[PDB]
Amino acid sequence: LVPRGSHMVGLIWAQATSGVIGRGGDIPWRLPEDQAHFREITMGHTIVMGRRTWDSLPAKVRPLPGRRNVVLSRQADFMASGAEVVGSLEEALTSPETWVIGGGQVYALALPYATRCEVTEVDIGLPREAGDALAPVLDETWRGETGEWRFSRSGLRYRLYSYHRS
Ligand SMILES: NC(=O)c1ccc[n+]([C@@H]2O[C@H](COP(=O)([O-])OP(=O)(O)OC[C@H]3O[C@@H](n4cnc5c(N)ncnc54)[C@H](OP(=O)(O)O)[C@@H]3O)[C@@H](O)[C@H]2O)c1
Ligand SMILES: CCc1nc(N)nc(N)c1OCCCOc1ccccc1CCC(=O)O
Repeated sequence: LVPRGSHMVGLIWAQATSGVIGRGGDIPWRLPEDQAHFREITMGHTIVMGRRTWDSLPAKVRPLPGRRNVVLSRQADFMASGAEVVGSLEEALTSPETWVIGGGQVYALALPYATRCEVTEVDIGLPREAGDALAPVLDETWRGETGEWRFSRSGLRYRLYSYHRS
């Protein structure tokens, strides 16, 4: 689907229905169903994340296994064992296909370059609070399909969106 001379940038995230994606250095829900989805989309690929998202990764999956982990930071001395640290968005997006995997800051920055968004919406009414990381806002140029609600094993509802643009 992607010619090898191109540079497809895609964003992938999970959000509460309020747009909250992050809080207290973590994701404020647990959803193995979403974890599986995230892996299906990103496995084998270059993935790009902000330094705080690197910090947020559970120790057991830092770096995220089976993927080329790229961490954006302005700290030259940052230690991200098993990953590479780059100081600019430009050096981060050199692969023919890249998945930007968080967090709020990096989604916001990368969106203008992006032509795919893979979104999980969790049916949880978490009000927005000072300091929360939020999902980026998609304008009218985006289009795609909204999947049906499904219950997770725990009875938490979720659904998937698959957006793209030209
Ligand atoms: N629900 C989801 O899908 C999802 C996914 C991922 C993360 N999260 C959550 O989101 C939160 C983190 O998001 P966040 O917005 O706070 O932080 P972030 O985007 O992960 O990372 C921010 C950092 O990235 C670096 N950075 C940003 N722009 C840069 C640029 N142009 N060049 C170089 N470096 C740059 C800076 O690091 P330095 O400060 O080191 O310079 C900055 O502090 C956490 O709560 C996490 O759990 C949620
Ligand atoms: C699974 C959370 C998640 N879900 C979606 N749809 N997009 C993300 N960018 C995302 O965040 C990716 C970074 C945080 O990753 C995790 C956070 C908690 C548990 C497991 C994982 C990823 C597990 C893995 O991919 O090996």
